[PDB]
Order: sequence, then C-alpha cells, then structure tokens
Amino acid sequence: MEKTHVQLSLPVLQVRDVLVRGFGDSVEEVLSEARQHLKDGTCGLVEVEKGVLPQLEQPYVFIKRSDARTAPHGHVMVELVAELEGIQYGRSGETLGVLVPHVGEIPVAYRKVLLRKN
Ligand SMILES: Nc1nc2ccc(F)cc2s1
Repeated sequence: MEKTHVQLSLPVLQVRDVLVRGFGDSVEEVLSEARQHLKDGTCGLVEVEKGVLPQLEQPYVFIKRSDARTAPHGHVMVELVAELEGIQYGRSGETLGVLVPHVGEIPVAYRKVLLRKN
C-alpha cells in the first residue's frame, strides 16, 4: 500500500562532513538500504562536484530526475540509480546528487524531491 511516490525534504550535506560514506557493499544492498533510510528519515544528499565521488564509497546511489514536465508542489520527481565500477543499474535523467546515510551532520540546505518508490 506504498503510494508510488513520496514527497521528501532531504538534508544536503557537505562531503567532508559525511560520517558514513555509503550504504553497503553491493548494488542490491545499497538500493535496499537507501530505501530504508529514506523511509526512516535518515538519508542525506551530497551534490556532485569535482572531488566528491572519490571521497565516497562505491557502490553509489544517485537520485536522478525522472521527468521534465511535473515538479508537483515544488518537488522535483526523481528515481534511484546505483553505480558500481562504471556500470549503472537503471537509466534516468540528470543527477541531483548522491545519497548517503544521515547520522546527525548539519546540512547546508534541503532538497525537495518527489521520489519514486520502486
Ligand atoms: N520500498 C520502499 N522504498 C521506499 C523509498 C522511500 C521511502 F520513503 C519509502 C520506501 S518503501
């Protein structure tokens, strides 16, 4: 009875503050853990710039834009895509950032998203 999408406000973290630098050790695990942390309100977002990904741990979980016409209630529609060793699991639009566990780091902003569940 999970609605297909959920409105979330994600804390945006600076990469050097992140204490837990990924969600796990395989593509399936990181997608599973990302979904669980999103559900629990314990997921942050790191915006990708030069130097960011080498400071985080693979596999990566990205949120990517899933369409261009609808940003309901100010929230960009996104979906999850994982990456390991240059191979991506899913295809989607432009990256908004990389998801990481949030364990109390102080954010620099919040990013409003409408996230596709499954
Ligand atoms: N299967 C599920 N994925 C998500 C992703 C995000 C969320 F908030 C809840 C759920 S339940």
